[PDB]
Amino acid sequence: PGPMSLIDNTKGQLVVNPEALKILSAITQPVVVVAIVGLYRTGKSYLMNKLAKGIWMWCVPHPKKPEHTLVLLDTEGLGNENDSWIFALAILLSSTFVYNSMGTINQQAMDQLHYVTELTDRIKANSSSVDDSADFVSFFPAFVWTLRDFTLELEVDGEPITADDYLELSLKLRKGTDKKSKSFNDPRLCIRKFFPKRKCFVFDWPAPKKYLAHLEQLKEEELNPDFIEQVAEFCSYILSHSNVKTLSGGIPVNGPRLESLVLTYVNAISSGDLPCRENAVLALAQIENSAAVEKAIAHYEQQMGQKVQPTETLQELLDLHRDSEREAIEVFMKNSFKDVDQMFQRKLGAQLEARRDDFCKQNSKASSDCCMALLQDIFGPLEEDVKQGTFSKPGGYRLFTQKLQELKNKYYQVPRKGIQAKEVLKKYLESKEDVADALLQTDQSLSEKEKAIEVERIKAESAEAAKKMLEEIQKKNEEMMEQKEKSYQEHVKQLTEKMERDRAQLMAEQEKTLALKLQEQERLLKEGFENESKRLQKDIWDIQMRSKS
Repeated sequence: PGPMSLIDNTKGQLVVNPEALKILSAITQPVVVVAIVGLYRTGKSYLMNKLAKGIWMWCVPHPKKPEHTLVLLDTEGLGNENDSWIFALAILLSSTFVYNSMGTINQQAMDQLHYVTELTDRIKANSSSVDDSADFVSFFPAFVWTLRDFTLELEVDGEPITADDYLELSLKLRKGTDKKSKSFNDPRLCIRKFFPKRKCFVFDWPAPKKYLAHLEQLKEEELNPDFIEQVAEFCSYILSHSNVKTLSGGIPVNGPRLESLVLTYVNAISSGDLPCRENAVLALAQIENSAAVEKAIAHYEQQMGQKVQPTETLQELLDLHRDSEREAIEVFMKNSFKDVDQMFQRKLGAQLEARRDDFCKQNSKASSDCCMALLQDIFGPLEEDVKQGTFSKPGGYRLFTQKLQELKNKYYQVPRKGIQAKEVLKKYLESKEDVADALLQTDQSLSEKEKAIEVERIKAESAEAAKKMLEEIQKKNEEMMEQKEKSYQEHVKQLTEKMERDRAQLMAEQEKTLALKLQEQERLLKEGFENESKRLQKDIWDIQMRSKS
């Protein structure tokens, strides 16, 4: 598709364009977000086309880094309190921030750039020891100042200078402590302290040989050869050095993830709140973590259905549950981040405990159902024999118990009985104990003492059965407790591993950040301004404090 409005400034309120969000939601690739920012009618659209009243979006396949999408943003109609919001949104959403102005870097150019001086009052890096602005360089985009129709000659004291050199010179501070001297220094300190990279490109008068409404319409033949190269150098750098939009933790931003950031930041502005990186990163965590749970559950559900069949042992079932639980946790860890208070991991753990209960309950009824069919199948012939006096006769109780033992062995010898085999058989026999007693008492071949002895043997036999039944109940409780212990252990094992990997990534980011902080500290001191240099040394120290906690 082509360019379209992403955020519109209608009726003094910043509103998102649902169709633009629709396009982002379909960009599965990581996005390099380059924002061209500047006042109205400064040639911004020309740089947009060469690289390919709100903020407009042009998503295009990245020309030079394959399998990446280039999201070009353009602040339209700057120059209206949302003008500053638009500037701030371009900062938060971009990985490279190209500020575009006409002419040179002078008092007027720095006044037009007053938005950079307001970021401390319009952007929050965190939701809280450390100064908030000290975190901007950890996630701000690369800064590029494009100067159009540049009129100065790049030369100091006879020797040539570069566009980058002109920027460094233009960013040097002037001594004093009065209102003017600070107002002169404030924009330059913001540029030097907020952005991890700074670059500058100048552009001469294009000398357009045809009169057209859009510079894009001119052929290379119809343009100043110098200007052409200054555009080529600019495009080459932006397309080659612009980094993939990333969130703290090395999380590459793509369409849907960028979409979430737009929604969060814009709804914060409309709700009277300040856009906040942390709130936006967590908001995205809520969505992806919620999906991580569902993805882990899905994995678990298919791991079980593939490997579960009435199990011979309860341990067999519990071990398979813990195996699928282990792999399910791996999915959640690999697809989750910023799980505050372990809420989603806990949500997952509870859902997995419940499925264990379900499998155990279904394992029991399945065993019960199966074994109950074997009772009527096997002890059907016996119940019928008794109803018609097959064993109601002298010596009949002896024949009865012997055939009952035969059929009990048949019940034992059937394979694939669940864990309820002994329970269902005991309950059945103990319900048929008055039938056996009748055959005992009516057998005229036994003395009253033998009948009394046989009763006590059956009583003792039932007492032993009740004992072994209790011994099995408790053995299962131990297997249940062990499973509960090991499942909890695996949660701890994988979460600590993730936290170790995440903490390492975070310190690497802090190492890079502080290196840049220190460089601006050395430079600031070498040109005077001991106070400014000290302010960074504290900022560095607070960051070092922050990390040891």
